[PDB]
Amino acid sequence: VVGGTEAQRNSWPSQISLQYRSGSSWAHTCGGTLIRQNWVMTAAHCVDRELTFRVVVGEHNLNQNDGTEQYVGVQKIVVHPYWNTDDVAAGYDIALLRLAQSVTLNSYVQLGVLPRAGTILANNSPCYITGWGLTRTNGQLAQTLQQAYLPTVDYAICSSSSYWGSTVKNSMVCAGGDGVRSGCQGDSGGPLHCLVNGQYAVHGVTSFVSRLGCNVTRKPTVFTRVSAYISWINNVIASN
Ligand SMILES: [Cl-]
Repeated sequence: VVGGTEAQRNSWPSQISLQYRSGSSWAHTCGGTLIRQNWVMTAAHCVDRELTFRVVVGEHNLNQNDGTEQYVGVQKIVVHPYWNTDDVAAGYDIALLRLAQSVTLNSYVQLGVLPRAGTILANNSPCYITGWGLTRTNGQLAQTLQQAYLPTVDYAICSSSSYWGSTVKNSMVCAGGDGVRSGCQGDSGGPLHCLVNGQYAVHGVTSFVSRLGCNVTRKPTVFTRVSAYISWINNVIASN
């Protein structure tokens, strides 16, 4: 997250840190949202590669005991079938991870509430992107979970030539684009909490940013629109 601030430890309990280990050490690579005690929603491009992944719930400081963390292995990766590796423009950047065992719910580990099927917000709707991603374009991951205010930018505007053009699809949600606040590498897969009638809900799954930089004026951060995949989500969970 670029242009954000350290979030209060327990403000976003469904946020998880998706980590992989190819070598001798675990490394945070993406974000994710806990949707079931044994299911985490993330972005397909975060898990269509590496071989070993683990999710950390109740996490805050990646480099220090917050004493509330729970580590668990990912048993199965269910990437959306229409997803095309290395192709965020086409969309379908979503995947469900089945955890090795269920995490224990508490104040710091709660399920994320998803918006009802087909729900889309009015332009400039308040949202908050959260994650441990780069705090500066080409920078480094954040040690403490960050949050940045990113109002939605509706499709009519986001798909306009000066913004994202045809690159954005209606199955995606755009937020931010003021040139100061944005998601950045490492936030991918994490949630975009957007107010729906006054209460937050995980409306997006961080998917991509401009190649010219994370914070780019008129280049809002793009996320997979959760409400476009409710049935898909329910189908996966009903397929084991
Ligand atoms: Cl990324």
